[PDB]
Amino acid sequence: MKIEVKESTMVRPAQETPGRNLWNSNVDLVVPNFHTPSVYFYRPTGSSNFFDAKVLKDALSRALVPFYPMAGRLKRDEDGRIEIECNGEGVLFVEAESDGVVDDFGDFAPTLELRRLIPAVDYSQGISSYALLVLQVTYFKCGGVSLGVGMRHHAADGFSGLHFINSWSDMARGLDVTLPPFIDRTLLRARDPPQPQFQHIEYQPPPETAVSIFKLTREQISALKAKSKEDGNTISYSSYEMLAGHVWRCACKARGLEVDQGTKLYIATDGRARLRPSLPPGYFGNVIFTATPIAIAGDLEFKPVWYAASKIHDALARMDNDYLRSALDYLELQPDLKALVRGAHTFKCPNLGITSWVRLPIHDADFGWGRPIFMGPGGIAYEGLSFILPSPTNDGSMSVAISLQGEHMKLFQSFLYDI
Amino acid sequence: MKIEVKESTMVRPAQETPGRNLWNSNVDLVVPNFHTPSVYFYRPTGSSNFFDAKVLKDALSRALVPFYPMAGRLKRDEDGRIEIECNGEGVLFVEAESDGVVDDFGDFAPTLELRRLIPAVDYSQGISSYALLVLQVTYFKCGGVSLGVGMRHHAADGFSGLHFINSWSDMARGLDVTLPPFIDRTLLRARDPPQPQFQHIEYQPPPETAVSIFKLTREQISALKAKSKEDGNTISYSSYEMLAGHVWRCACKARGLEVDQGTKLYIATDGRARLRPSLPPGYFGNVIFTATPIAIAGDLEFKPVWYAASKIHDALARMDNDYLRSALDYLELQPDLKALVRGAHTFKCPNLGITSWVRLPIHDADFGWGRPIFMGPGGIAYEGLSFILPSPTNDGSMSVAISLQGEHMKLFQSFLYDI
Repeated sequence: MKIEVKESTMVRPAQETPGRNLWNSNVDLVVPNFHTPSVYFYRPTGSSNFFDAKVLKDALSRALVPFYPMAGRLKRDEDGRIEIECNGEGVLFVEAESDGVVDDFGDFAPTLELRRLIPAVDYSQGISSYALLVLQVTYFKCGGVSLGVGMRHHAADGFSGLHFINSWSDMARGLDVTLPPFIDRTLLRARDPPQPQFQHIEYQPPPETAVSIFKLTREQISALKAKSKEDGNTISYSSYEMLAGHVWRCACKARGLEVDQGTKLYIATDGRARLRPSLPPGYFGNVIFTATPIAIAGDLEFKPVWYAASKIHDALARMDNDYLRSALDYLELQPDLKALVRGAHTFKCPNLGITSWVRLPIHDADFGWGRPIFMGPGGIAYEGLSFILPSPTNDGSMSVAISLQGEHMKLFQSFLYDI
Repeated sequence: MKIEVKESTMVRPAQETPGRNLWNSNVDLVVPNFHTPSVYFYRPTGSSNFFDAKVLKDALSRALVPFYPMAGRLKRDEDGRIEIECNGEGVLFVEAESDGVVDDFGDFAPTLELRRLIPAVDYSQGISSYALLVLQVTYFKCGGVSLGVGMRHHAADGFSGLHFINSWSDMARGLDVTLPPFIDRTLLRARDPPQPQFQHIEYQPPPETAVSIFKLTREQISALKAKSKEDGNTISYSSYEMLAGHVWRCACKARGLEVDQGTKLYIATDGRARLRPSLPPGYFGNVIFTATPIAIAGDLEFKPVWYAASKIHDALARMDNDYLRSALDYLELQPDLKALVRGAHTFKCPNLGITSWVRLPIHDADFGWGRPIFMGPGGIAYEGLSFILPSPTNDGSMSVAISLQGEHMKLFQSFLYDI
């Protein structure tokens, strides 16, 4: 069902904010143009002012005071490096309406259908033209509402963007920001001189699509974790390791790769706790590093799930302060950072990528009318990319959203639920 | 030219040696039946008693006193585990003669031709039948001599077998053993209870042939090491890392693997210095562990040699005391150790294996008539296996002995000398 635009506003900060050219660290620069957009769904409560646009716009405005750089624009320094000009220009807030309803979306799988709930940007007018944040509220025929979110990635990672949405929602409820952002990315300066200690494969470029979401209950996760006993393995891995291993292996098995073929899994990892000393709480920026375990598909399939899990485990444990400092230094010495961005090539078969939203507060956005019944990626831009979502109800379950070739999706599902 | 057997003797220790059932550690058990056999070549000196068989047999006899278990036989304990029965039965010493000459062997490449200089064993009569050590001295028409050596691997690794040959040669010169062997493999007991910390892929079984030797001078090794600067890499690797990387990559490139294909390199590594506390000097046994770096052939080829070198570097640095203790414990928990032996499957294309004799005293065997002009593997049992040899003259050069499919050998050579 078509989606009509009712109203559009460039929401500026509630009062004047200070100016500043906000320096971008190397991990702020090695990101795609835009974050994976996100979508929330809420159910009507009966209340007459359910998601009152005015209440929201004002709330947005007030939130953009402590989070001022979010109202900024991308510009370049003397050296061609990208920085955020804190000019207070603001964020785009769009009011839309649909003749269809919320159940029309079913399982909320991140198909193309969902992109229509986030606004489309003209990222073809120069880098200073467009907003860092676009927000869309869509009003539904059965009283339901979706909030849709697009954030240009140079502004911040998912952890920091969500810090902002959440704080916006607190403000709607007449609260102040519980934890004010700390704004200074120079804490991620490379060392001088830059002296890398590893090779960083994660950053060296290689020289009909279906999308689905599959729920796994608390009991299936638990059964799945228990497979760590198979063939007398004595080492326990976490639920995440086993489930991410299981996803990798199901993808390999369903894609039908040969025994002797290589598969790289790309894993996104939050540096916030790994760094020493650790960042200030509410650090506003990007802090995602990448672990890339590598395997022969023969091994992954023909060994128990715990093998795949063990590769994910090793790769992640390696991501300590030394590795991350080294990766900052590695990036410092590279001639062109945008050359190193992972495109549609990176995840095509036989490779894969997996992001976990499990530790993200994706469900804390209560604007005064309750928590969302779902929050998820609003569209998947590439085949071979998958997301893992905690339960909107804290009932131990988890979903796997993933895009593959449509041919592989039937076997993929078959193998996922073989527990 | 045919090789005729003149005389055969089962050389027992010079006097009575003590009895003992010598326990085998887990790394003593996860070895093939026989070591790669070795061959030495010496030039005539003019002396009338050049390699006098009698002088040698007596010397052997005297050496087998401190190294008594070498004169032993394999037997099994109550549990079916293999141990060495120290019964003094002795070592086979064979005297042969050839109508051909030493130059007939040319570059000394480990072809089938060289197997004929080591005696053939009847390893088809039960495990107590045959000797642990067989030695052959061949006398040549131009006055030259080859010593050929076969050692059943349960007895010891190359480091320990060479400790023995060398000590034998000292004794021929009327010297005693410079460093007496320490005999007790219980220093490599697994922990109780056994608690592995890693998965040990090295030990989990997968579920027309040419042989050549290529010399690389001190200057080519040196040029090759210098390639570590390419594309602004700031990390230096050793000569060994770069040359082993280079060998791996040349093999991949010459075999003509696809971009997306996996290649495992198997690397033999001496645990003697890595363990904490370190073994006693002259430790008599096996102490070889295995590092297995893994790659996509696309990356190896299409990146500079230093990438391949960096994988070998990481894999080797991981081999610390914790990893080795963990690998002992891993083996303790496995139901069948002979199941885990690397066969002809392990090294076939697209995989490879590389052993380095660079730190081995392969040239110290002077029996009173000088050091050998060559020492090397006397035959290569599998395609995909390669050896690296230090210079018989300490002139900085190194050779690469390797077996491949004959088709790949021409390109292999081409790519090896592209420096």
